[PDB]
Amino acid sequence: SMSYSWTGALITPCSPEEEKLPINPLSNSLLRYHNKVYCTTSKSASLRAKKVTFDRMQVLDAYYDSVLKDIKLAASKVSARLLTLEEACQLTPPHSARSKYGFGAKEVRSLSGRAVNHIKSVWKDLLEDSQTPIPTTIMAKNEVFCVDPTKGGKKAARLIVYPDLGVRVCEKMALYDVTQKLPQAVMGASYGFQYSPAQRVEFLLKAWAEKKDPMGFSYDTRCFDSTVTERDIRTEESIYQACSLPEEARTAIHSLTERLYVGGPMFNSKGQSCGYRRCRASGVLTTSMGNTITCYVKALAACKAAGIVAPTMLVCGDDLVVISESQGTEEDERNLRAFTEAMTRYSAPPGDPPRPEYDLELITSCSSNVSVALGPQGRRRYYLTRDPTTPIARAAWETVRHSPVNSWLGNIIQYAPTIWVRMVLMTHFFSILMAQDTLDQNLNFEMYGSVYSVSPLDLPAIIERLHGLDAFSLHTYTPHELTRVASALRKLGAPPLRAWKSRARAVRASLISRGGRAAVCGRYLFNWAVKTKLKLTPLPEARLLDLS
Repeated sequence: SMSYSWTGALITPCSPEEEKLPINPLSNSLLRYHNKVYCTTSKSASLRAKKVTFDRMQVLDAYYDSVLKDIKLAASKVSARLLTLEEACQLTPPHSARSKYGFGAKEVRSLSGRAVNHIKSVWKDLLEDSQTPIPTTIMAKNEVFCVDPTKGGKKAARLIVYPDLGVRVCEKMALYDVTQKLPQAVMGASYGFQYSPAQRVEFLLKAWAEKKDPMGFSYDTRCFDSTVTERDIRTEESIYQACSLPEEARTAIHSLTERLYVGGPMFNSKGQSCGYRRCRASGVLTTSMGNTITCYVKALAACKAAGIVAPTMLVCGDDLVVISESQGTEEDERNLRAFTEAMTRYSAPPGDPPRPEYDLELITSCSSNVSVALGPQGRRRYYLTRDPTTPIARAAWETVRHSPVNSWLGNIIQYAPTIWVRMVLMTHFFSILMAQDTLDQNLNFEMYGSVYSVSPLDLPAIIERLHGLDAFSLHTYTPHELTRVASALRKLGAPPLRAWKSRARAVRASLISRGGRAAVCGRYLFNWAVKTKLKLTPLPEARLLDLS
C-alpha cells in the first residue's frame, strides 16, 4: 500500500558531490560563454523521497486475469539454468560497489578465496532461509542534465536501492539466464530491448504503415518503480516459476523474492536505518525484466478494457508505446482516458497524461523517435534520433570531469546518423582528442547489457556496419529535427549549428593531415562539412558484429 516508510534518517552521500562545473568548454564561443548544465546530488534526495512516497490502491479485473494467464502459458515455454559461480563472478562489472565483507569487484572477477567463500555462504543462506529480509543501501544518483527554465526547475536526484555485492552475484546465478530469455518469450516483437537502432526504426515504420488510419501514444507512468506493488512482485515470481527451472534455482528465486524483491529495510551510506521499501528496488537484477513484463501485462489488459483497436505495442521498462487504428480524434481521446483509468486501477498511474499522436516522428519510444532525411542518391532514408539536450549536457560534463565510462562515445555510435552527433559531438570530441593527443586511445562506454572498449579511430567502420554508408551522406533533415537541435543548443548556451559547421572544416583538415585512420575519420565523418564531397566507398566493416 505505501511505497515507502522513512525513519527520519537522511539519505547521505558517500563522497563530496559536485553540482556544477567551474567551466563548460562546449557552451563557450569566443564572446559567448555559458554553463547551464548541472548534476543531481544528495541535497534533493528528500524531495525525491516525498515524490515517490504514496499509497498504492490496486484493484484487478477479468481483463488482467486473462492476460496474465496468457503470459504464464508463454513463460512455460522457457527453460533456464543456474549460472555457475564462476560465470556469475565473470558477469560482475569491473568497478561495481564493493562488499562490506572485505572485497570488491576486483576480487570477485578474479575469484579470490575470500570473495568466493563469502558468495557460497550467501547462496547457501538463500537455500535455507526464505524469510529474513536482505538489507539494502539507498543512495541518491548523480546524473547530469540541462536546466530547462520553461518546463520547470532542476530535477531532484533519482534514488537507487541495492543489496551487498555478495547478494548481487547470487542473483545472477539464479536469474541471469531468465533475464536473457523470459521477456522475449512472453512479449515477442513488443520487447523493446531486442532491437538495434535500424531494427527499431523498421519496427515503428512497419507498425505505423499497417494501420489504415494510425494513431499512437507513449504512456508515461509517474514513478513506475514506486507503483509496482508487492502483489505485482510476487506475481512476477509466479511468472518466473512458470518456466522450466531446476529445483535449486526455484528455491533461491522464491527466497530472493520474499527477502529482497518484495521489499525490505534500507540503510544510508552511514549505516543508519533509513526506511522500508514495499515497491521495486532500482538496483536489483530483475528490475528491467520485472518492470517490462509487468508494464506489458497491465498495458495489454488496459487496451482491452479501453477497447483499443488492433494495438501493437513496444515496451521498454516503464516506457510504453501503443500504435493502433484511429477511431476518429473524439473517440481516440475517450479510449485513452479509459486506458489511463484502467492503468490507474492496476496501480500504474500516469505522470504526463497521454495524448493521441498522428505523426510518427512525434512519438517517442525507448527515449527515441524516427525521423527521415535524404541519402546521397536523393532517396528517403529513415534513422533513429532523440532530443539532444541531455546527451550533449553530459558530453560537456564528461569533457571536464573524465569518467571511467563515457556516455558521449555511446551516443555517437547509437546516433551516428543524426545531425546533432555529426555536427556537434563528432566535431567537438575529435577536436578535443587531437588537443590532448589521444586519438588511438581506447575508451569505454555503455549500450546496455555491457561496457564496450573502442578506439575513435575505428568509428567510421563501426558506423558503416551499424548504420551503413548512408550515415555519412544524410542531408536535408526535417524542420522538426533541425528546430529541436537548435532549441537544445540554445538551452545549453552552445553555438548554433552553422558555427559547428565552420569548426568542422578545421577538424576535418587536421585529421586528414595526420593520415592513416585519422585521415579516414576526416574524409568519412566530415564529408558533410565541405562543399565538394569525396567519394566514400565500403571499408573493412565486414569484420565485426555487435551484441547490444
